[PDB]
Amino acid sequence: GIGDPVTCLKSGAICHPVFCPRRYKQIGTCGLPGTKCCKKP
Amino acid sequence: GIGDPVTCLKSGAICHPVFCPRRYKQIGTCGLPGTKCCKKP
Repeated sequence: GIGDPVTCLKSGAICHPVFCPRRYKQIGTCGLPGTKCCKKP
Repeated sequence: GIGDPVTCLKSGAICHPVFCPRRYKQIGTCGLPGTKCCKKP
């Protein structure tokens, strides 16, 4: 339920501009429309 | 340069802690300590 890039990154997760890479889990957005907060498999 | 997550993602890059993964090159930072702005060339 992440909604902003700082919360995403501080957790060790990664911000992608449109979609999470293969095997990554979508956990929220990184604020900017379309962006995704993605965590390791 | 690029030094915050929104500018990074607006450029179509990713924000990745610690390093830029395979195929990605560093084009800046995302402001938080060790965060890398990364994009495939």
